[PDB]
Formats: sequence, C-alpha cells, structure tokens
Amino acid sequence: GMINTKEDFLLLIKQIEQKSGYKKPKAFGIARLDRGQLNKNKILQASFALINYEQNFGSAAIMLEAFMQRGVEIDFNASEFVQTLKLEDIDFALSCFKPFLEEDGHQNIDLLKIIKDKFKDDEFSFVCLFEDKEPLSVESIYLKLYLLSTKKVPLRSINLNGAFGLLSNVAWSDDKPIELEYLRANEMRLKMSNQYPKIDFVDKFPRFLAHIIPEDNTRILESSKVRMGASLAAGTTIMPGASYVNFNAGTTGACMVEGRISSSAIVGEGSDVGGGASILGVLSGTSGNAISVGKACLLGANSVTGIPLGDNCIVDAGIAVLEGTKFLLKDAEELAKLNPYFNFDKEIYKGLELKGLNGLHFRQDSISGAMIVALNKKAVK
Amino acid sequence: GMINTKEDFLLLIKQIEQKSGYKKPKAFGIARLDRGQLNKNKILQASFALINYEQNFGSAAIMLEAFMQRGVEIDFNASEFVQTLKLEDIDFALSCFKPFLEEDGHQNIDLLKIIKDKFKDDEFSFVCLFEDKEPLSVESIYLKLYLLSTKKVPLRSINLNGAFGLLSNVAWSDDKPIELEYLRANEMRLKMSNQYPKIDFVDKFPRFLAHIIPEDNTRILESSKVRMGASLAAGTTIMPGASYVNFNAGTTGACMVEGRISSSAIVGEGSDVGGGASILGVLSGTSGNAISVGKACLLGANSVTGIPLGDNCIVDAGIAVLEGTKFLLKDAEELAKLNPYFNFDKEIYKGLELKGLNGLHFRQDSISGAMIVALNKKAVK
Amino acid sequence: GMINTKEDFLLLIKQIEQKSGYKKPKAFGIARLDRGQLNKNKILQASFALINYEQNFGSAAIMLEAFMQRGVEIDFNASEFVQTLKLEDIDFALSCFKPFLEEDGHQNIDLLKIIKDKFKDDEFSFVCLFEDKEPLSVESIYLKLYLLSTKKVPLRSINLNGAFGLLSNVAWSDDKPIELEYLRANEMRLKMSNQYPKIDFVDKFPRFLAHIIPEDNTRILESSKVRMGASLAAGTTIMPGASYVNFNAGTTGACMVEGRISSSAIVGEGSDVGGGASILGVLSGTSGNAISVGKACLLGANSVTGIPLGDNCIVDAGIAVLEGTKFLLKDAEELAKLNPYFNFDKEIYKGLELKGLNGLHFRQDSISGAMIVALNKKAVK
Ligand SMILES: [Cl-]
Ligand SMILES: [Cl-]
Ligand SMILES: [Cl-]
Ligand SMILES: [Cl-]
Repeated sequence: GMINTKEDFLLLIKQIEQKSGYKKPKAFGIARLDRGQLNKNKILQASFALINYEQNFGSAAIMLEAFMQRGVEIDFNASEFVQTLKLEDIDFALSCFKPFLEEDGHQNIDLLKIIKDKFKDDEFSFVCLFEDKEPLSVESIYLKLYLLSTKKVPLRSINLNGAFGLLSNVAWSDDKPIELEYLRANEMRLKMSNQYPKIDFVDKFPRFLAHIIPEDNTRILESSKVRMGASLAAGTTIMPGASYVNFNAGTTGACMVEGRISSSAIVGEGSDVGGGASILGVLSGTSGNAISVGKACLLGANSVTGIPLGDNCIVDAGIAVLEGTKFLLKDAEELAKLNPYFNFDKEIYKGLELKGLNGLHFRQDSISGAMIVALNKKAVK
Repeated sequence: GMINTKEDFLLLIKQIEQKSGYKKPKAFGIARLDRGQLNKNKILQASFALINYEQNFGSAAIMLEAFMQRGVEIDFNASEFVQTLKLEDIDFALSCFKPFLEEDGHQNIDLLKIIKDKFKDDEFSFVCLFEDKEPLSVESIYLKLYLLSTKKVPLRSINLNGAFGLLSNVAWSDDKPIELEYLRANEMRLKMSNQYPKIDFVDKFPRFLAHIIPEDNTRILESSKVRMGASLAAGTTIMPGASYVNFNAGTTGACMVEGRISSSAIVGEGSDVGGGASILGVLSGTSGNAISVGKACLLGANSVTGIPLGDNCIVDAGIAVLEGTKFLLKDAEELAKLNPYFNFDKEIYKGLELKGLNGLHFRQDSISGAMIVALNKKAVK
Repeated sequence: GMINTKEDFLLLIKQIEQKSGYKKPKAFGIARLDRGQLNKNKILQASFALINYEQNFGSAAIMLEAFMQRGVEIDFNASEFVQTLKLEDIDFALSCFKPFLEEDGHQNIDLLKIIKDKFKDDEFSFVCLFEDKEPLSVESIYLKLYLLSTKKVPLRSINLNGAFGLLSNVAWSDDKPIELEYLRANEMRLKMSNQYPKIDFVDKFPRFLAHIIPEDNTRILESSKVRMGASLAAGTTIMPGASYVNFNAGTTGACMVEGRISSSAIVGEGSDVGGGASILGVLSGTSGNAISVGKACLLGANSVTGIPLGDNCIVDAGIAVLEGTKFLLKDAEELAKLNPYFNFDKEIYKGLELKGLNGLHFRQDSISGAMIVALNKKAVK
C-alpha cells in the first residue's frame, strides 16, 4: 500500500513531523463519546481504553496525518486538538500501519482494528494535548482526568481550570449520562409506562470505576466514594462508611482510607486516614497552597486536618488541626532534631505555622483541656 | 360528545362543584402503583409524573365526577380520597376534555392520553387530599412526600404522622420494591438458578432520585444520600462522603451539603454543611421544636449542631453545639447589636439559650480548653 | 429403590455414620459457585440458600455417602470438606430420600430437587465443617460468613483467620464478581463497543444483601454499608449517611445505627450509634481484646468509642473515648453502686481502666475543658 516495511513507516513519520508547524502531542487517545439524547452536539462523557502520555509519537503522527490528508486544518499553536473520526481516517491509519498488522502487542494499532470493526459515525474522536493549559473541551477535560486517574501524570501537575464550566450536569443511570431535560420531557410517558430509568446520581463528573481498573492490590469498596480524576497508588484501600476521594486528590503510596480527601490533597505512603476523618484540600487565602500529608501519618477517627503535615505525624481521634488553632508545644528539643530549620523558640503556635513539619503529634490535654503539639514518640525511631 | 366548547366545559365544572358536599381538592394526582408480589393488595410504592397543589381544580372535578358518574360514593368530609382508575374513568375524563384535545400544554390531559394508551387494570389510582391531616393510605403518604420533594409546599408544613406505620418494609432492587416474604419463599429457586435479584436496600421509604428530577443547577452525587420527601432548593449540592438529607429536611436556598441533615432540619441559603458535620432535627422535650440553621452559616467538618442557629453563624470544625453545652460569651456589645432583644447580661450560656441568634461563632479556646460563643467577625459587615 | 420407608432411611444413616472415622458435620450446605472468567478454577464467590448448623445430620450423612459411594476419599480428620456435585450425587441423594419426596417442608430435600432441575457441571459444591478452625477454602470462608450473617453462631465465635489471603480481589458488577485481569484483557473491546460493565466496587468480600434477607423489622438503607459476615439482630436499622458494619461485627439486639462498627465490635440491645460515630473493634496490644458496647448505650454524633462499655453508658457528641484518654471521675459513690468490684479510689482514670463499666457518662467540662467520666443519671433508675 506504499507503506510496506517498518522503514517506510519511519520515513512517513519523518515526513509528517517535518510539516510546517507540526508539534508532537504530549498526550493523546481516542474516545468513545456519549452525546445528549436531546442535544446531540452536547458531549456528556468520553471514554478511553488507551492513554498515551509523552510516548508513541509515531502513532499520533499517523492519526494527525489522517485528518490533514483530508483537508482538516490543525492549529498546532492551540493547546489541544479534538476531531471526530470517520471510517476513512481509521482505514488510512491502518494502511500506514500495514508493516505491523500481523504482529502482537501494538496497542494503538489493536484499538484501531476494534474501532473499524465497531465503527459508527460521530461515535469516536481523536483527542490530543499539545501543551498543558486550561481545557477547551469536554473531550480534553476527560483526557486530563484520565491522565490523573491512570497515574500517567502526578496529582496537581496538570491544568484543570474551567472544567466545571464546560461539563454538563446530567443524570447518571448505570453509569450512562442522561440530559435532565430529556427526563423532564419524557417523565409522564416513562413513569406511566413503568420505564423510568434508575438514576444513581446527578452531577457533572463520573465515578472512577466507570473508567479505571484498579491494580490487583487496590480496593474501592463503593464506587460513589471515588470521583473520576482521583489518583490511588497501588495498594490503597477505600472503605465505604464515611470516605471520599475527590478529583485531583489521592494517595502516593499504599494507604488505608476511611475518611475524606478533598481536591488537591495528597496523602503519602503508609498513612492511615481514620473513619470519618477529614483532610481539607487548599489552605485559605489567595496564594493558599494545597494540603499534603506525608508518609506514615496516622489521622484519627473523626479528626480534621486543615494543614500540610510532614512525615510520621499523628492527629488523635476527634482533634481538629486548623490553620488558626493554637497549640502548646512540647518536646521542643526532639522536634528540633527532626526539623532542624524550624525555630522552636516559643510556646504557642498556630496550625499554619507548623505546616509540613515531621514527627508532630497533635493531641488534647484531657485534664487542662489545652491543645498540644508534641513528639510522635515513634518518629525519633 | 355534549362537551363541545370550553364554555360547555366550564358549565360542567360548575355543575359538579355544586354537588352536595363537594370540596375542591387541595392536592391531587394520578399514581402508578407497585403492588406486592405475594400480597397484591399491598401497595409498596406510588409514582406520580404530575402533582397538582391548590391548582387545576376543574381537572380534579372531572376526575372526581368520573367516579361519581359510576356510583362511587365520595366522602368529601374525609381528609383524602383514593380510588383505582378503570378505563371507563379515563375515557369519561377525556370526553369531558374534548374541547382541549387538539391543543398543546394541558398536562393533566396529556397524562390521561398516556394512561389510556398504557392502561392496565389496578395499575393507576387517583389520589387527592381535601385537607392536611394524617395520611390514611400509602397513596396519600406518597402524595405528601411528593408535595415536599417537588417543593409545592414548604418543609414542615404538612402532616406526615403515622407514615411509618402505614408503609411496608421491603427490599428494593433497581428502585423496584420486592416483599421480603417473596424473597424468602423463592430464595432456593432464585439462588440455585442464579437469578437472585440485586438488593440495593431494605426500608419503608424510596430514594428522592427514584421520583424527582433536580433543577439543572442541583447535584446529588449519590442517590442513597437523599431520601424521598427531602426538599432541596435549586442550586444545592449533596456530596457523597458522609452526607445525608432525610425526609421533611433540606435546604431553602443553594447550599453545599457534605454532612447530615436530620428530619425536620432546615438549612438556609448560602450555608455550607462541612464534611461529616451533623445537624440534628428536633430539640429535646415534649414541645421540642424543629432545628433551623439560617442563611450563610458555616458548619465545620465533623461538627455537631444541636440547636437552631440564626443567620451568619459559624460552628468551627470538631465543635459540638448541644442544648446543654455551656459557652463563655465574648463580644457581648457587638452581639447585642445583631440581637437587640437578647439579654447578654451573663457570662455563661447553655446552647439552648442561644438558639436562633445571629452572628454567633462557636469555637474552643485552644489554650484554656473553654467553649466560647463569640462574634462572627464577618456578620457585623 | 431399597430405601422405601423412613425406617429404611434411618438404618441407612446408622450404617453411614458407623463407617470408619465418620464425623458428623458441625455445619454444612450446598453452594452455587461463581468462577473466574479467565481462571475457571478460581472460586470468586459462593452462594447458599440453606445453612445447616448442628442440625439435620442425616441429610449431611446422605450427601457425604453420595461422594463415598463413588470413591471420593473423605478425610474426616480435616477441619472441612468441599466437593463439586455431579448429577449422580444429586440422584443418589434423592433416591435415599424417597420416603419423603411427596411431603412438604423438608428444606434440604427441596433444595436437591431444585439443583437437579437446574444442574450444571461444576456449578454446585457441597461444603461442610467438621471443626472450627481456620478456613482452607473460599467455599469454607463463605460458609463461615453465612454462619455469622444468618446468626446461626454468635459474633466472634468462629475462626476466620486467613480469610483475606484466600479470597481474590475482584470487581463486582450488580453483585457479580469479575476478575480484574478479565477487564484489563477486554477493556478496548468493551469500551469501544460500549459494553463496559458497571463496576460497583472492587474488593475481596461481597455485601450482606447479596446473600441475606433481613427480618421484616430490620432495615439497611444502603447495601454498601453492611459487609457480608455482619450480624444484625432483628429490629436493627442501618442509616446510610456515615455508617458501616464490617464483617464479624454488629448488634445483639435492636439498635439504631448511624455510625461505624469495626470488625470484632458488638453493640448491645437498645443502643443508639449516632451519626458519624466510630466504634473501634480491637483494643491495642498483643492480647488486645475485642470492643463490646452494652445495652442501651447512647453514642453521640461524631464521637469515638475506643474501649468496651458496659450497659447504660453515654458518650456525648464529639467526644473521643480512647484507651489512653484521661478522665476526671465524678459521682464516685453512685458509680460504685453500679460497679461494686471496681476501685474508685482515685481521681483520674485512663479510658482503658474504665472498660466494661456500667452507667458511665463521658463528657467534656465546657468551662474548664476537662474530660470527665460521671454518672449517667438514667442508669441509677
Ligand atoms: Cl509563645
Ligand atoms: Cl454567668
Ligand atoms: Cl462522618
Ligand atoms: Cl488520681
């Protein structure tokens, strides 16, 4: 078909990439789209089975060229490119991949074979990012969420600004989106005919398990507790009682999570988020930074953590550690050793002053009622 | 058909309404009923696609007359009237509506066309309330819950007493009720044949989303967290981690809800119910009144609010504000300004004494351990 | 068929039970198994419609004999016996039961008729326990969980050690297990063809309601909040907001549960677990015993209970009662009366010292900030 060898294939990629203003995508994939039942141009959800991040640039070149080949004008100076796939695009791409078709393990190529076989018009779209800027489309928002939940990129590392304004608030029935106006328009007919769909939730975001397959040692005991865009390190457990992991939040190592992790909050390896505990996400103020809890921290049942914590910190059950809470310092000499740059000159510190320190133990003196910050005895050893 | 003009229609309504003891219903609609799999006279659920409250009295007259026309004796001195619809009732009503049949937007008339088209015996029932008293039927309980959840009537404004005794505890599978005795009777057959239905919950009440379509700016991130009979003002968000809205509870303006709103509790516009916070519903005692939180209140993560709060109150994360908790008053002069009738003569107040006041800030002194009630600095401005 | 009378039947049982080394099973039943989509020898779940505990030993003898009759070597010195049923086994058993076949109410016999009618190879397995030791199979783990959730045995009374290591972490879609590797292997095909299954959770354990039918006065308002192996006494209510009942945990009488009951924790009749409260399961240390809360205890919203409590204890909302928390004792003379062996000589006690006592009221002094242990005034009366 003119691409007969892998050498021909590589020269083709070189020709494409030497086109004027060509930029290699930083992320790309192909999404199956769910459209509005009433407004068929409204994209309600995008699903990917393969995410490419800073990889497989040849495959991206073939896809971009399929579009260029039929006259689609790609602005390589825009942050992203989204385009509906036609059958001709799939056939063009598969012909460029001719040298590989009888081989196993080429995942992007396998995906195209599948899409060709299941092709429908306006069902599939190529989605790519040229840079990390605010999303301009539902499709690019979904690619970004996937980049986070598949852990191709670290938590907080990509731009999600404006996502809420672009996404439609919809009903979700067995993880399928339905326009609210469709339900209103059909309510009499559906209820009287006993065909009213079962609505699990109404929101702009889907759940993690509608999109991501956990590692074999990762457990999520209830889907409603992990939003799409959450990032769970292998080995994490999310218990169902009073937990939550929001988008652009999660764990960077195996943790037991029984409480609530707000957006922008990161919990380090070996930490234990107790039943009904709260971890807030963003510190107050205009340059208010994100909250991180370090490694091997123990957050008690029904506690609240409103500041960044370093490693080996303990918040006792029931304690609220907020930015403005005052604490009486104990164990200053030992804490100095774990925290050599910090000035332990005084006796009372606000939560915010103590942010990020290691080996802290937040507790209440049960006789005097004083809030204390002390040494986690285990943190010295 | 003898009703040929809208004038004929209006004279018919006048004749009906001049019948002896006739009362216009205060609320009415037509429900599709779910009956027991074993006990077919047991009504397990009622679904409405249209609720009429203090409106469309002509339409109610036509329906009541359909029944009277065939000899049904309506007691207009009872608080409610419930009756199974026959095809003849639907045809009678549609014939009285003849002058309107080629016009759009007559919702009660459209509903009848649909019911005629999907008619089944014992499937549909007319349900109306003549006054606001204790429900006497499953059907009237469901009409009352709908009146609350559709916001046709305000929270706490209607009589729900006895509802629990009338409703059957059932299993619910994809929002369909199943008698527990049916599951017991069929368990061997169903499990061994691998046809055991998926049971989502066992209770007397259904969920809100099985019945109500939120406004486009209202989100409920998990159906199990909003019971049928809840009332959510447009713009409310219910997060899934540790929240709840019970029946005859909710919000009167757009609020962020991440905690638990008990029955009878009302949360005012702009308030923020923090993650895992509790709002209790009814004050203790025999004349113990319902708890209301006013506008723009901020309830901290893992707090407990056991008293009514006025506007612009703050409960810090972790604080329990109970009827018997004692608080040390600060900022008395400024609080007097926001609360001119209250007597700020003393220094220690019980929670219950402070009920309903504006601009309160409940906090703990972290050095002395004292519970404080102070000024919310933002409430002066 | 040679077993023609119930007398013949009883002599057959005598002959079987006199076989060398025969032991009567302590528990038995027949499970329908769910196997791996990829690994068909992996048992992902077992479902029973009938559990026998210390009963119906004749029926167990007939089943064991069906296997022995065809040469299966049963080790009656092992703790358990598991074996796949063949049609011949079912037909053999039904022939031994000939004298009963035209009679009603023989549940084990009815089950065999059903299994014969729905027979499939490798679908059904006989599962029995000869003693209470660590489970050796998925099948025996499931029998043990059933023994707990059906309340045939008391909470904590049976050996579940090693269960986590034997169970596979799987995806669950409408309560059906799916191997994660199957989802990975089929992800492209399933997502692009729009056939991706709805995954409710990923875990090693199923939910209670996938297996157990509550009593008519028992309510569970959300299935994800009660794990399989939980034990709920008749009349219990599990609310959905922030509750949980883990395996080998629950209630021994009717309780209102709105908080989290950890594994090994037992809550006594008439107790009320408030919204977002935590009950921990096992005391710290190597001989750290299980936590029990007695009858008519009141655990406040957002409290934490980390010690065993006797009867009529109160933990105020927001209070954390941990093993190491210190409390100032009040009402010593009255508490002595309720607790005659305890030595109320001193003024400050650690939580752990107070374990199991009756009539305790844990509260905070809101003026001094001191943690108090006092008399529950209602407990004297
Ligand atoms: Cl100081
Ligand atoms: Cl005073
Ligand atoms: Cl909680
Ligand atoms: Cl002492």
